Amino acid sequence: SKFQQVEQDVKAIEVSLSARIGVSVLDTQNGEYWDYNGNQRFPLTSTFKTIACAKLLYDAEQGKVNPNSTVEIKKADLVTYSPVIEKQVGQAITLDDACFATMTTSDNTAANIILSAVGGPKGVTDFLRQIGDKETRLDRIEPDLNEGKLGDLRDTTTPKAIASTLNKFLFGSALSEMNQKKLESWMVNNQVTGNLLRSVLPAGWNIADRSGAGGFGARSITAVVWSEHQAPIIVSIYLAQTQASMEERNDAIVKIGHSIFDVYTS
Amino acid sequence: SKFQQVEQDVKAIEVSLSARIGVSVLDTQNGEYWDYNGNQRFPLTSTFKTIACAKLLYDAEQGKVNPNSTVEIKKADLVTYSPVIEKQVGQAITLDDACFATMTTSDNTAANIILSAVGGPKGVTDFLRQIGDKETRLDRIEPDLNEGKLGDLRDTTTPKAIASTLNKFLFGSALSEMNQKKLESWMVNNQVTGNLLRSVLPAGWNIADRSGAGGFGARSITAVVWSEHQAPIIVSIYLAQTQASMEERNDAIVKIGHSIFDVYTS
Repeated sequence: SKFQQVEQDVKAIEVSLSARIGVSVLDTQNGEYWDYNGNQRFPLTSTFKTIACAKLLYDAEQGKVNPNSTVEIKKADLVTYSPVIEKQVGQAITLDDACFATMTTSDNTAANIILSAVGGPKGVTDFLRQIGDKETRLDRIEPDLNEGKLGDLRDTTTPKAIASTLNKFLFGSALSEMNQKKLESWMVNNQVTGNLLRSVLPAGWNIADRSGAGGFGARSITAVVWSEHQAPIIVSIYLAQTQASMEERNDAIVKIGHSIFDVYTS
Repeated sequence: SKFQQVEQDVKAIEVSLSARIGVSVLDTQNGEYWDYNGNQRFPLTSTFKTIACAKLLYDAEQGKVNPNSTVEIKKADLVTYSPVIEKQVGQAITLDDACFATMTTSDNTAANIILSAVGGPKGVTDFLRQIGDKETRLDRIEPDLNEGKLGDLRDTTTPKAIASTLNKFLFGSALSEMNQKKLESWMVNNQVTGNLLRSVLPAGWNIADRSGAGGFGARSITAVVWSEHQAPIIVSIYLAQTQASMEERNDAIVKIGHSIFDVYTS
């Protein structure tokens, strides 16, 4: 009812882009929550990277791996779109650095590194199960995980499932406060999402975010927004199976974000 | 020779993406300059926005229009991807604000506003002619200027021509120092290009940039980079007529940028 307008904006976009669109919104202050197609499956694309760097930090707390330990970059390890790591062939990087890279620029080689240090796609999925995400699953590394094929279960989440997961990572007790704060910073210091929700963020609000794009037009973001008076709100927006232009898909996300934000500013 | 490697990276990309790629690089300290297909035509897409906000500032210096004067946003004026302006239907905006918006987020409605206050696509083209750009031309407003059709002359530049234009705007005398500094800031405070040259910028270097995407896979950036020891270098990269994914096109730009940057750091 509160989110009626959001719903109409979503329905319009779903028509104009001939797409599948999924949205979920969690208000942490009270326990209000809203979804459109919140149970449908969409490809994670790069929205997954949050989960693997939350694993790294968790697994470090348990003493199973050192984030100041360095991996060595070989030319043949490189995949499409690795700005940070392609500058460093024949140098070593701290996993800590590699998470900074993949969370802030979405460097894909850096993501593959992080994945190898936390038990692969199966490690990430097991982890999700242990915090009580029952839907989200990683199955492949970069770049094939972006394939985004219809009816393919691999590398998918639901808007609601990942919104809950992100809720628990940042505000639940799975992680130490310091490590929650680190993960927050990675997401707050994201450099590659100014064209999405940040571009419609109310003045003075904060935002921690992670976005995704891939195949058959998949486009998504998962974000936390908060402010002096507004307790954390978790937003999860996934598009898929569209031929819209990236620009059209980005436009869809900032319209939906603005409606969502409007709910909480009037 | 110095740029041999850059050239090989460009040739590779041109093959892998089955694309037309154009590059131009101006070193302002000495007068060195380099291009690949630097005379070929490519669509401006959003790389044009710089020219129209340089017009606004120039035309203000001449007393022909006030940048603290406000236009009124009507719902029916809105075009695809206008984050700032869609937040403000039934409010007024200073042209100054509208340039900030279109230069920092690439809001398209804001660009159309700026265009209407500087004599339209014909005003922009006349202006380019008067600073001695003979190739660059704007012919349409948003969004049709992004059409990027083969052999279409409208809304095109050459890598070299726009690189020279940007050179003159920032470092020539067409504009007052204060207004050069304003235009610099608009470009320095660009929020929507972290995934391009910024993601491979050498530590401590500065960057002022404006990027573009549109039709039949057009992708471009025009940027100035400088530092304590490195005098301004102007970079102009244009891709066109490709079916590559946005991610592939972004990857192409950061590879080429890194080669270019490498020239000047070893």
